[PDB]
Amino acid sequence: GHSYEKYNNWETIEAWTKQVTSENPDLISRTAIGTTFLGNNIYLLKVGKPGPNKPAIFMDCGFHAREWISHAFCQWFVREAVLTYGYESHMTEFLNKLDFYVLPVLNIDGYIYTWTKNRMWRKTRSTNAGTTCIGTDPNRNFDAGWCTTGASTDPCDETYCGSAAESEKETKALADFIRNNLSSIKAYLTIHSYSQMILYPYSYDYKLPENNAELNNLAKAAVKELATLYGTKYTYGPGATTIYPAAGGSDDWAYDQGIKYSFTFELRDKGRYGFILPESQIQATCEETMLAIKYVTNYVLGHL
Ligand SMILES: Nc1ncc(C[C@H](C[SeH])C(=O)O)cc1Cl
Ligand SMILES: C[As](C)(=O)[O-]
Ligand SMILES: [Zn+2]
Ligand SMILES: [Zn+2]
Ligand SMILES: [Zn+2]
Ligand SMILES: [Zn+2]
Ligand SMILES: [Zn+2]
Ligand SMILES: [Zn+2]
Repeated sequence: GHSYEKYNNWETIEAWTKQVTSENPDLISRTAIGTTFLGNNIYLLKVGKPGPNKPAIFMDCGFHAREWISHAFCQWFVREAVLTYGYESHMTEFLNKLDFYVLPVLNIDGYIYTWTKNRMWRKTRSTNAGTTCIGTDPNRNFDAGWCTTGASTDPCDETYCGSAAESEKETKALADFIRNNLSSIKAYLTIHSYSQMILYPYSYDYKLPENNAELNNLAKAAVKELATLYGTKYTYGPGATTIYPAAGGSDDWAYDQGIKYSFTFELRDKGRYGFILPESQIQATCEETMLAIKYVTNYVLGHL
């Protein structure tokens, strides 16, 4: 049984991607952008009413297997789109004028593993030459100062950068999709947990994006909007100085392709539950996070 207020296993999420598409054909289509190491289809939902030459926002969840609130959020975003389209002026305007690509779970193999074997798994489940240690950090696997800081060369480490940038099937598939849709994708949003932050480039070096001032102000206003609901306190800024320097992240990579609005969201909490955020917090976390995402979306829409 699928529920938006619980964590759902991969079989349930996959079935939900079919059913939500099936039930909302005027707003949702579903493709597979490739397959995982283990051969699972990486589903992608395109959310929006058809129209000509529509710009797009790309959002993924579930890079990191254990960050279950991420996967729940992408699902929540789709829930909102389908529930409030027609009733709420903003979301209606967004879906009429933009398309949202929502990739509910990037690292499916890892996610399955968190359900069957090890709740605290992070990485992919691919093999590494010369060791039995499994997996690559997908957010250290992009071609963005690849493997240079805040990433490990050791395949047994949690931030393992992999054998080469885009060595993972999942990261290759994501990058290929973005590269193939670059002239329409105006913003890239990647959802993680935890520590309550809105981060923007760069993380791979202590350097700042050309539109730093604009990103800073947007991130600040998004954090302010998020707090209006439950008072939840986020920090924000360039990744390297706001969370830690880390190379090979998808947001930095996306920004270096020319996607000017590129953010990583690190959802609740600040460590009390960490990755094991209880189900009772799914609704409040997603709701407040909707406010930030809708704020960013509205900004993007108003500054094309
Ligand atoms: N470019 C980036 N932008 C954000 C992050 C933070 C996440 C939080 Se889980 C991570 O460590 O991958 C990491 C990188 Cl490498
Ligand atoms: C606090 As963390 C390991 O999710 O960046
Ligand atoms: Zn209004
Ligand atoms: Zn993460
Ligand atoms: Zn995190
Ligand atoms: Zn970054
Ligand atoms: Zn709501
Ligand atoms: Zn303005």
